[PDB]
Amino acid sequence: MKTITLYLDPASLPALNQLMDFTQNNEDKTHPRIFGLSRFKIPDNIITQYQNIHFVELKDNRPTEALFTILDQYPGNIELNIHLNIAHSVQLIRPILAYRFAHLDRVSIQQLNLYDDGSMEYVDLEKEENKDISAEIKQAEKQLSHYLLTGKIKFDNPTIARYVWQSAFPVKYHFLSTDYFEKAEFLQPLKEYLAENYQKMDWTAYQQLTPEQQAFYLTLVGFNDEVKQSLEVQQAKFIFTGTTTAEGNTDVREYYAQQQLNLLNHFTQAEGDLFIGDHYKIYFKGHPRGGEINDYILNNAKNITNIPANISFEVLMMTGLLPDKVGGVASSLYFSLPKEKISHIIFTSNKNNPYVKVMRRLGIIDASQVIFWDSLKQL
Ligand SMILES: Nc1ccn([C@@H]2O[C@H](COP(=O)(O)O)[C@@H](O)[C@H]2O)c(=O)n1
Repeated sequence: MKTITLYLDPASLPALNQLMDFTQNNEDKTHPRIFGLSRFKIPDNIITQYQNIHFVELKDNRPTEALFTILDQYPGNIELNIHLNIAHSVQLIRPILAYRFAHLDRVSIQQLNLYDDGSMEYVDLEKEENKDISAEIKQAEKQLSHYLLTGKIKFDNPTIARYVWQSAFPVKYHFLSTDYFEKAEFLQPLKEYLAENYQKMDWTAYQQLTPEQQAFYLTLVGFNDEVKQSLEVQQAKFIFTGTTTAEGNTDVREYYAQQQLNLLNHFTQAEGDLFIGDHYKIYFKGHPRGGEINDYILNNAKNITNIPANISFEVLMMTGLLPDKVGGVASSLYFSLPKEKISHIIFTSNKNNPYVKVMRRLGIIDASQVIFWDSLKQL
């Protein structure tokens, strides 16, 4: 029959990983592909090279009904190769299962490849610390069965349910942190349950690509020559990393912008609590979804080189263009950054802190008192 590959992610990290998958399998120009990556626009010059390449919008963390129109274009027997965001897996696959129900004779799920949204999955797991994990797993598999058979969603534990897909399909999990699963003792039952169905995100994949594929990849993630050259300068560098929010909208978005600018000053100003030194060239790597928050930094800071917000930080690691130091608000990017390059990681207020616990458990931060940006004086 025929295999159809779907790349779905409303966030950044899973999409970054999925674009690598696309690059590795980019030779086949006719393999049907459906892209549902909210934060990525595949360049037109690349699209034209492929046939049976489709695009679908995501709304409320699930592909829209426009997905059914695409699938109807393949009348034969089709096996779905689905790539998903782990945190949002249940909703992202919802429309796919609904379609399958109506075309049970020709539509089947071939396999699932799941990738971490980022720190979110770990913060969520951290909250399950006092649960009987072994029992939570059994209940989740049961409720997953109910979802697969009735199409209805009802999970007593939405978090653990994200990890019981193997009970229904061939699966492969790609974790931002395999250490968390080994260091969090309360999760031992889960680690054992997952058996050989997981691996850590492979950040060395880019280096294994051919010279042609690496350029294909760089084009997909937006890493142009101008940015590359700005990072090839000879001088110690410091990249300030931004964050974003979705809380209280406007008011909170403006609070975030102001606290982030103040944070930057604490790193770059001689009188700052986190002053890095004067020999560093300053760069700003804003959050992909920072929006007005990123603009606030550029409009109110000086002598700072902007690295387009849409360019995922990990790309610098892949290209071997990491700076000497990195500092900013807690982010998923710090999970794969070499410890020697960490300046300071600051946490946001606006409510024990689950995120703090996760990074401490992984040794990303030490036992010392954590810095929340609401405790930094206005410079
Ligand atoms: N300042 C930032 C913040 C996040 N990011 C990318 O977005 C992802 C998720 O980041 P957050 O955990 O900060 O939301 C990361 O894995 C990183 O790829 C970035 O490239 N630059």
